[PDB]
Amino acid sequence: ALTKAEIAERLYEELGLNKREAKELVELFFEEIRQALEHNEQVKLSGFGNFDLRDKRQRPGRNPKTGEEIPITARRVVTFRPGQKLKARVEAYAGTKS
DNA sequence: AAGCTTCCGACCCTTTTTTCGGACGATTTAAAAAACCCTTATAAATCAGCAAGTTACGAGACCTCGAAAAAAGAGGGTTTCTGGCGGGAAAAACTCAAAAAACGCTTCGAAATCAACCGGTTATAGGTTTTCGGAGCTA
Repeated sequence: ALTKAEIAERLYEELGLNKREAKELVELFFEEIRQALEHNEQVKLSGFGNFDLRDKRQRPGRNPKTGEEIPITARRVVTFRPGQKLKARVEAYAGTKS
């Protein structure tokens, strides 16, 4: 996978900023994004998809391997909407399903 | 013959060196004064241990003044440590702008989903061991 260690490496390589502080830079950006959504502060991005929080309603659930049914409680969960610029970048590649 | 300049003699005054005289000290010599010796039988001192009464010399204490040593106070200076202010460069906010990029309209039909539980994936927090950089060092 792509890893924030690999971001720290890329940031050293391409910008030249030392990896020690680069790792803290990425992890702080990755922490403040969490702080925003944790506060229910919708995070809104352009040139990139963005971060919404959806209040899901009561839904039927199951044990898929037994067929037992369990209710799914209403909940607020984060939902990220890819943008058309990102979709256009991602639409086609390689030759196998993902 | 006259004027200028330079020696020379006469003198005036004070300081520096030498000589002489006088005074004082020290030593020597002589003269004067105090003292020593020789005659004494009789009177007074010698002394033995201890008691009873007294004190001349020593010790303790304090004062007094003066001086000496130490401590403090003063002044001269140099070295350095810090603070304030001023100046140039970089950063980042501030101002100005375009071009994307998102959002909405607006989706009926296609995913997304959660739930519990198994096995499996793997990013990486954390720790462990080690090159690179710099310490300067030395002429």
